[PDB]
Amino acid sequence: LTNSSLMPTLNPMIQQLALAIAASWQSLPLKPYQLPEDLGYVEGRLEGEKLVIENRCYQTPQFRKMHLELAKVGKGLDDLHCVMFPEPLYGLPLFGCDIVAGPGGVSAAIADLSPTQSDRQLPAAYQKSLAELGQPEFEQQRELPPWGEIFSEYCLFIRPSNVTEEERFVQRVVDFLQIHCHQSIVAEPLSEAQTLEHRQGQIHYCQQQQKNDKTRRVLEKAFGEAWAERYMSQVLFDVI
Ligand SMILES: C=CC1=C(C)/C(=C/c2[nH]c(/C=C3N=C(/C=C4\NC(=O)C(C)=C4C=C)C(C)=C\3CCC(=O)O)c(CCC(=O)O)c2C)NC1=O
Repeated sequence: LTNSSLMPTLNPMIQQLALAIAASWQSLPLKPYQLPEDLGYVEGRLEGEKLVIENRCYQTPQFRKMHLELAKVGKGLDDLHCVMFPEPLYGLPLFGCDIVAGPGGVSAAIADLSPTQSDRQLPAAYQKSLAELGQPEFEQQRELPPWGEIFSEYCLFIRPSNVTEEERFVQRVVDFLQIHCHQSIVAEPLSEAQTLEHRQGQIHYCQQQQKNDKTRRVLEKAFGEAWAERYMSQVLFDVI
């Protein structure tokens, strides 16, 4: 991320989370993942503010697509988006996070390891490791929208209230990533029927995430409806 144009000007929590995600991935057996049109940086404006986006995307045998996206709208909204999309053959959950900030601080911080099983449960080893982290305390919890039924019982959705909480959230993401990368070492290829189950779960996750009209509006204001639909369905939440 040394080379990032956006990083120097992003919200400090976002910066730390980008660094933590990059550090988690850094020594993995990474290969490039070409986004549509081999997208990297993109900017657009219509009648209002400009939206700037920086994309990074990789893959490994266990992760179909590892997407880290940074964005800024004019000087007023920052976003970090990340999803690690699993290879269904290994049945790992989906790591994701979305962090939205403005000049007044972080408004929204979401992170999860989301299920892909038909029973909507995380694998047993994830349940146990997550539980052992304890229930974090956060003073300003936010209720997920209906489409957020896709998220696990361990999902975080907060407005951080102070620096202590920002740090606690970052540390929880670090802990999620650590559990996830360890479980990916001990995962084995699954049966054809299980693979199919996990693929279904990932498809559903993406279809539900596409219902987030707050994200869609940011994209639309800078690029328009058609661009935004392409971006959400082909770049952010591609349905396998
Ligand atoms: C260009 C990309 C991009 C932008 C611009 C973006 C914006 C964005 N996401 C938001 C919410 C949100 N975002 C999520 C969740 C997620 N969203 C994800 O992309 C992932 C991976 C998760 C979860 C793992 C949820 C649950 C909300 C709240 C939606 C609501 O309040 O209705 C909001 C509202 C913030 C608030 O209410 O304080 C905005 C503006 N998200 C993006 O990804």
